[PDB]
Amino acid sequence: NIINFDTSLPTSHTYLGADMEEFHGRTLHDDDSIQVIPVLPQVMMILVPGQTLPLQLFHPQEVSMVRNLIQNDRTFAVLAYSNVQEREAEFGTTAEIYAYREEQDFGIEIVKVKAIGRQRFKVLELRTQSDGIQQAKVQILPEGSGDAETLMDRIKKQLREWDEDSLPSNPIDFSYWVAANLPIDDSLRIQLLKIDSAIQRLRCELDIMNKCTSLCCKQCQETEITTKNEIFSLSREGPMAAYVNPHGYVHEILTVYKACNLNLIGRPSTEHSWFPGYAWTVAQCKICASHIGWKFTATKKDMSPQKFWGLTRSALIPT
Ligand SMILES: O=C1C[C@]2(CCN(S(=O)(=O)NC3CCN(CCNC(=O)c4cccc(-c5cn6cc(C(=O)NC7CCC7)ccc6n5)c4)CC3)C2)C(=O)N1
Ligand SMILES: [Zn+2]
Repeated sequence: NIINFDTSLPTSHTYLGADMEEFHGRTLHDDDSIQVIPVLPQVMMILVPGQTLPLQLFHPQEVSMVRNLIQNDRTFAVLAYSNVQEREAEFGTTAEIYAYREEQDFGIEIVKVKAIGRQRFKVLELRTQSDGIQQAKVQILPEGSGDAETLMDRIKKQLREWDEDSLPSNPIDFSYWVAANLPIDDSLRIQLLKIDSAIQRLRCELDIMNKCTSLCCKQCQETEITTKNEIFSLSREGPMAAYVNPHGYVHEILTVYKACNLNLIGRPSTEHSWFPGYAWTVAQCKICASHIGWKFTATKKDMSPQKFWGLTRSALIPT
């Protein structure tokens, strides 16, 4: 309930690298325009405009694609797969690289990037080259706003009950902040993205956060892991942010203060820690033993909070 922590520290993704080449030029595709944007193969998430996405690529094809993209408009396509295994996606969001680093070592050539969601699109064609790089023929969607600040002042009211402003004031920007930080599942995330007007998004987004109770283990159905009132915001991105592990896997985690039915595996560690100053420990379900997230404990008595949890969306479902 008290915070001694640079909340703007997790957004920097210091674990990735000390200093990376920043990029300031901004590409924004005109409304209803048809573009050919390449797709990163391993990324399997629902990206929201403004959501930051970190990446660590080791395959020579991914390195060759992003090395090429850096010299151009630095924009790749993140599809919102309707079925993950079937590669079936009809919508998606563009991602613009704003940070980049070329590290060798480990015998391989690596590229670490930090992208951010820009604009949604409707997929027209999804064609794969002979090498393997997937290219997407997409149609940029238009961004409608509207006059309904009462809806924003109602979202902000229930948001502050679960955690104690500094939120976006733009009705459009705030509509996507809510879409990226609410503990909703993928199917609901797509419904928010398919919505065109911010008024519909904000009016809809009000409808779910009243029907959202608690989060339970996916493999277990009825194992209450945390409630909608334990949400803690330790980052400027909010209570929901994406972080990449040493292997390159992106985890969309949620920061909560109290969690139940969780077993910690081993002793705390500070290696590659996503929250500088804290140590991590693998948290597992008590019954089914499926990985739920990580327990973060402070390494100093001067900082606060002393403990919190970061659980991934892929292991939890609302109930
Ligand atoms: O603050 C933060 C938070 C964290 C801290 C670190 N994480 S974590 O995501 O890395 N680890 C978590 C914990 C492990 N997983 C749950 C349990 N295991 C499983 O279910 C499971 C099932 C089947 C296969 C495997 C598996 C593990 N293997 C490791 C290697 C490898 O090369 N090992 C060497 C290099 C290190 C020695 C190779 C093959 C491989 N197969 C595992 C979930 C991921 C995030 C961070 O990075 N920063
Ligand atoms: Zn379980």
